[PDB]
Amino acid sequence: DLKASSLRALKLMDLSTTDEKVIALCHQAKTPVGNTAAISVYPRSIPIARKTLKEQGTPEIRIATVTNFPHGNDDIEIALAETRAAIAYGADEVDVVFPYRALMAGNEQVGFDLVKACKEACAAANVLLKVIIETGELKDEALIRKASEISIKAGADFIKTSTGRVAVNATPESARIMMEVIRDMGVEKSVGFKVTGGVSTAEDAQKYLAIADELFGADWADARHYRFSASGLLASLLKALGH
Ligand SMILES: *C/C=C/c1ccc([N+](=O)[O-])cc1
Repeated sequence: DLKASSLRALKLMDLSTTDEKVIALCHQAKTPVGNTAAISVYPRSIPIARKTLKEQGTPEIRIATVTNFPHGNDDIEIALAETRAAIAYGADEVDVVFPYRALMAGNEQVGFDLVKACKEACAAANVLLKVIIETGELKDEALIRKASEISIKAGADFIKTSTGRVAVNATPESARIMMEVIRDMGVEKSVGFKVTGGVSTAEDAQKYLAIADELFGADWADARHYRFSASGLLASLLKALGH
């Protein structure tokens, strides 16, 4: 049932694209069939987004942002400072980029320490931390699993495929691998999964949700455990739903 999956996917979106653009994003998040789970903006845009969401009567739409982004550099102090600033701006959620090049160079420890430091900041402010591992740069299945594992161990609240800023973003395969790690680690209660990119259409979204359904059961993928972001996806979902 494409309509049923499209509605579910819509309510799982972190919708992402000046003040005019932020304000328009917020408006777009309030759709005729429901609200997206969140909007995603740069940290500096959080205050104006919060005001806009409030003014339009959608205060429960979450505000997510990005730090250590999009590079995934291995400077913990910079990543942490950015994350504290995101929090101070008013983020509900911070999507931090894992130091994936460092892991490809054999340094697992800095990924652990970077995620942990950011998680600690987030948790003290009741902010969720997503960790972007950049599956499209890691490429290798074992590296995708290791990055996922290190992120979970360090306290990620979500593991996320991609920044959306490299040539290769989510695929069904990388999504499967990452959700298999959640399952294999036994952390499906505490750790969500987010697809970024590779999900252009309603039909695509249905497939991604089906993976989660098959691994965890059909009730698992609520907004605390599953999110989507991709250019064009909202329009495709709305079209499936007749808008
Ligand atoms: C995973 C989040 C990616 C992303 C890209 C761009 C923006 N933005 O335009 O604010 C937010 C989040």
